[PDB]
Amino acid sequence: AWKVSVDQDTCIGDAICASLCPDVFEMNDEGKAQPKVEVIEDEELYNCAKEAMEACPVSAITIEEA
Amino acid sequence: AWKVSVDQDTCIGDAICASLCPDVFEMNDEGKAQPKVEVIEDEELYNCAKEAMEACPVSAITIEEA
Ligand code: F3S
Ligand code: F3S
Ligand SMILES: [Co+3]
Ligand SMILES: [Co+3]
Ligand SMILES: [Co+3]
Ligand SMILES: [Co+3]
Repeated sequence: AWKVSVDQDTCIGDAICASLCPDVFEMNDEGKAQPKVEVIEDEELYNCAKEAMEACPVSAITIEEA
Repeated sequence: AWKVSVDQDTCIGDAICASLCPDVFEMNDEGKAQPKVEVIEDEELYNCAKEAMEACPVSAITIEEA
């Protein structure tokens, strides 16, 4: 499966990630992105998550595969 | 780009990873696997690293992308 993470230091609350993939990303109290789930198994959620990772203007998103 | 890592605690020195992807994995002095590279850009190397990750008997290998 997959695992998504957002570097809370890099993120600038652009929110383009939560826009493209609202099922995977959400805004926290610090006004930064944050993974919605701790695991992605569905191939479509993986597709928009990777779509978000590609869109983040500060490259705060990474995706791990196990 | 991709980044490979081996959990030093999980690894049991099966070495099937270095067998399949000898350009990515090597054995360290502690008898455990260790990525000999810090970044994979090439897709050929990416494939055998994903080949090894699925072959490792204790799931000590993970691949992250950015
Ligand atoms: S800046 Fe933060 S809010 Fe989303 S688009 Fe990049 S991870
Ligand atoms: S046990 Fe260690 S040596 Fe390779 S096959 Fe798994 S990472
Ligand atoms: Co909220
Ligand atoms: Co970019
Ligand atoms: Co040596
Ligand atoms: Co397995």
